[PDB]
Amino acid sequence: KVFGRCELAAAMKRHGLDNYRGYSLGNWVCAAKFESNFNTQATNRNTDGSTDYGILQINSRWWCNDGRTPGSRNLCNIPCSALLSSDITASVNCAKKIVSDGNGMNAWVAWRNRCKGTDVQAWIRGCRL
Ligand SMILES: CC(=O)N[C@@H]1[C@@H](O)[C@H](O[C@@H]2O[C@H](CO)[C@@H](O[C@@H]3O[C@H](CO)[C@@H](O)[C@H](O)[C@H]3NC(C)=O)[C@H](O)[C@H]2NC(C)=O)[C@@H](CO)O[C@H]1O
Ligand code: NA
Repeated sequence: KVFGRCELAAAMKRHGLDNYRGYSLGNWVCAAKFESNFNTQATNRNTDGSTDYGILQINSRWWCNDGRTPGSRNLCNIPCSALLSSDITASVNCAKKIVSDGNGMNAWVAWRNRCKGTDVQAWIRGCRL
């Protein structure tokens, strides 16, 4: 499913991402926009052999199990396919775990390079939130 900007903003807020670990909702919408283009089915292979899954491109080296990343952890205890559902619940629970692991949202390269320090509030503009 390709979310609309405000549809994803409302889903993320309902799942408690608004202000989680101090990151305002616009940060999460911006991160998803540039990580997956709001596409829950986005998958992207890394050169180290891990894969990024879902709307927030969660990596299989550390967070989910996809069975093809030798030496990988599954700290969110979840199949990576569960991060692709039209329901973003699982991706959000795992992102909460990720952002609390030590480097915050710098875990998302697109967030660090494209969202960090910018006017992320623009991303929730117009949403009936
Ligand atoms: C959204 C996503 O999946 N992003 C991936 C990143 O999570 C990943 O970065 C590496 O993540 C692990 C887990 O967060 C980092 O480990 C932690 O390191 C810090 C110190 O920097 C320490 O506090 C923690 O103890 C330690 N946790 C564990 C469980 O060991 C690791 O350092 C991150 N690497 C870098 C370069 O920042 C990267 C790389 O796999 O991929 C993203 O896609
Ligand atoms: Na794994």
